[PDB]
Amino acid sequence: KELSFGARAELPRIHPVASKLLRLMQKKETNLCLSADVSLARELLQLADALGPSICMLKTHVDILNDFTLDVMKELITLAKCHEFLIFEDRKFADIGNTVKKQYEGGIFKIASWADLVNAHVVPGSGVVKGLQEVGLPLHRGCLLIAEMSSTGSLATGDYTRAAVRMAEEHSEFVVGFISGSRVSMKPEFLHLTPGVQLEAGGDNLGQQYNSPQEVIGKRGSDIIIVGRGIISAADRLEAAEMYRKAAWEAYLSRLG
Amino acid sequence: KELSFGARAELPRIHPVASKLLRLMQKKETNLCLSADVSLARELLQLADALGPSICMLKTHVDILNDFTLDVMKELITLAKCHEFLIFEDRKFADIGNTVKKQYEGGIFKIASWADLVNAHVVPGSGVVKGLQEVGLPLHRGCLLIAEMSSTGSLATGDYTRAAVRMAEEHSEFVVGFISGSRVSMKPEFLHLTPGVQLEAGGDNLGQQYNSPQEVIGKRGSDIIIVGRGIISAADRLEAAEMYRKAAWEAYLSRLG
Ligand SMILES: *c1cc(=O)[nH]c(=O)n1[C@@H]1O[C@H](COP(=O)(O)O)[C@@H](O)[C@H]1O
Ligand SMILES: *c1cc(=O)[nH]c(=O)n1[C@@H]1O[C@H](COP(=O)(O)O)[C@@H](O)[C@H]1O
Repeated sequence: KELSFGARAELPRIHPVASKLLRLMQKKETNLCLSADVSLARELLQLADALGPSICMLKTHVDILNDFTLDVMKELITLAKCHEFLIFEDRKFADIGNTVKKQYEGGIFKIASWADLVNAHVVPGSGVVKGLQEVGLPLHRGCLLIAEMSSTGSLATGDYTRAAVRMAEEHSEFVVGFISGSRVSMKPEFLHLTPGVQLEAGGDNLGQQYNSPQEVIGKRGSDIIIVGRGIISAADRLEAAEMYRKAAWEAYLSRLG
Repeated sequence: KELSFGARAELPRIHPVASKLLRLMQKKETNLCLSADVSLARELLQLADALGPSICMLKTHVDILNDFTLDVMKELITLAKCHEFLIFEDRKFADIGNTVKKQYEGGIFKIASWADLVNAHVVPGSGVVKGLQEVGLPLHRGCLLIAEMSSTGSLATGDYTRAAVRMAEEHSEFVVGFISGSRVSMKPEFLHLTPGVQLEAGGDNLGQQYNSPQEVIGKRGSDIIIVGRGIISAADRLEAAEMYRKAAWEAYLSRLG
């Protein structure tokens, strides 16, 4: 039956990145991942600073930052360490192994130098995980596999989802869990991170679908909610982040018994 | 009955980007897309200039360029216009509509500002295309959908592939074709581009698989071969590009009549 985050952090087969994450989740009482979908470095950093105490993780799309530099990432690393959260680059790699290795290590972004976690789609087959790990393992990084998507018409279903779970099991030295809408694996060493979350049900006008923290954490058995616009679009993002943190945490407690 | 590229360029439902490409393929007698997988701007520009005459298209991975600036891309466009090839950014978009829109238009890369073509995975559902098209249509761009992949263990098969074809047909305003290992649609308005191509049998150690141009174009019915390492790793890249051009071109002619 259901183990606490602190207990999972001590599971035998647990990745040190997952263990570090589960520990600060337990310590800070948050299972909220902020999706910091903004185009300005000054806004990203002011969000990370102010909301840092409320979150276990900050999720970035650096390819959307109009003023990206590696110095912005350095300041973000300082905030992650000071407020205690992980940095997750939402790169959604979906290319052959030979290419994703360079996209993760190199270019302008040098994602691997600053991101604790990245994610990958499984559509290319396991070579995508093998390419990323050749870079990630040396650097003690973790990866999430996209077993399910939140958007209308997603093909990440059935046999596809099963393939994701299988691939994660075969590369558990590097893969720490899933992007999914539910619990897709019974193994408690794996983390389940769920995007497509807002307090009000609904969606956007480009196929995003939203479910509540209570539905996702409490009934669907996921671990962490990933929240973008639900927080970002509020006048007071701190208040918003706290609302989401409390909903996700209490749903987690109430799942625990 | 198969139409020539020049005849296809004139089909009533042809996309202007597809038309421009078909015309120059006929005019230059090339159906080779160079995959310019290099890490330096001068290397990209050098290959583009030297091999421009031999190719219909130059496929880029900007996110692997150590010294990207929009100035490099201006220089690239100059070569494209001079030697007459299309620029294809192999970004392989794989996220929700709202995000991809920003990844296509914005950030440091401003992909839509310079890429005649991009491609997208269909796994997120059709919102991925709707988001891209919001930026792509005003800028007169085209998109390819990834219907099949060249790598081992690929999940882009069966109903996934059929979903890709369906999505393309329903967004023909913007979608001009497929990344696939074979012909996936009988509609001659759609282009088929095939990566995983080398003259000799084999693969790499991260799940890539190679098939020959005669196999891919002649027997499987694709239009364009995408070749990276088979050209880039050769001592004489000009002679290597010419060998692939002549192979793909003859295979096309044989299939024709
Ligand atoms: C990625 C995968 C997925 O299945 N669903 C997603 O929404 N995403 C990314 O998560 C963020 C959600 O933001 P919001 O809808 O809460 O604003 C977003 O960054 C998207 O790229
Ligand atoms: C993308 C999709 C796919 O199914 N197969 C692919 O190989 N790619 C991309 O195409 C290029 C292949 O290069 P090479 O193996 O000929 O060197 C590469 O850029 C890869 O990202």
